[PDB]
Amino acid sequence: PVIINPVPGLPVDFIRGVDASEAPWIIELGGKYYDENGVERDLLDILKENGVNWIRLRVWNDPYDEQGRPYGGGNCDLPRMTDFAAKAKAKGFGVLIDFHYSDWWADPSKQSKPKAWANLSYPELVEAVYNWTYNALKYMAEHNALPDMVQIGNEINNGFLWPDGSAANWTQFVGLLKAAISAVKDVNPNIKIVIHLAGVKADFYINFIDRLINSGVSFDVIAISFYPYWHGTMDDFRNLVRTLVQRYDKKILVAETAYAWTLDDSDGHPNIFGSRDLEVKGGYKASIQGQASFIRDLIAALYEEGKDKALGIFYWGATWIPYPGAGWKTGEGNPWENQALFDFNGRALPSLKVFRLVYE
Ligand SMILES: [Ca+2]
Ligand SMILES: [Cl-]
Repeated sequence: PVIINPVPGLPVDFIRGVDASEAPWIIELGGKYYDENGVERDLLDILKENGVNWIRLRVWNDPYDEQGRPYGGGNCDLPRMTDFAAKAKAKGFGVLIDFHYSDWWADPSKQSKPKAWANLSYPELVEAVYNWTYNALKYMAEHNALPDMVQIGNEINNGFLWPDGSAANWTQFVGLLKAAISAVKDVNPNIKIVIHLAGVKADFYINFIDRLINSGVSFDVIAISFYPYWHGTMDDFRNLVRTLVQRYDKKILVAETAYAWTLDDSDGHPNIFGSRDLEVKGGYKASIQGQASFIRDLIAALYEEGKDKALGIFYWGATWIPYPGAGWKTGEGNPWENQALFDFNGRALPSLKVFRLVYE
């Protein structure tokens, strides 16, 4: 029962993607996904028929401890992530791989160097990011899972691989950033490079990207993490986009975004989207309709301003349904299930058709 306006002039090759990084782990535990009718189907088939054409997957180097026990949060190591990307690309999907260059979660508040990279000197570290990235993408290419797009680090606002690439050390930061890129192009120079940033502070994007472009860092896409309840209003997003299309001749992408289809909880583990508090920040209400309205408007806002540089969006945590063992951390539960595009029973929400109903 979801009402939605079409987006006039929206290209058929527009990136209407989702981040399904947690899905592979969920399926291994016995988690099941159901289509609009509520019958059990292949997840990728459910996404495709709903209009999703791209898949985004994060990759951690070694999300396990010295005892072999997994960290959690999907346990997104290269072998498990590559197997899903292979099946997705086999089903026609486009693939964006997000190398966090960390053993676990990375964002502008934490950018841990992997356990084996921790005490490598800077020169040895440059040799590490290159050789790992090269072999990483060489691994995916052979399982027929070469990603169309690569994302050098996740939300690298304050840099990555701290402290050696802590943005403060801009010179070293650029060396490591370039080193990874050199690796990607050596595997295939038609793979597109994605620089991912969080927030919609336009004046920061200017300062950061200008210094990046001037440093010789070659990339194709400027990716954005936009969570309205954190980063600002729809208008704040509009101002960022138009500022990027005028100042830069590069593509504009939303690497991460999400909203709440409900406020309830399923597994007893409190969610990030918890109270009506975040609901007044987002400007949209926490219903299945409110979720869909936000997504359609984000696609519209991006294209109406992005013009021919508008690339598309990825809905983050789309497949993160509540399931025992598939929490955000080993031993803990799910804080995101009320922001997925599936309900607690694993059934596709009627707002999943937003990636298809934006057309006409
Ligand atoms: Ca929960
Ligand atoms: Cl430096």
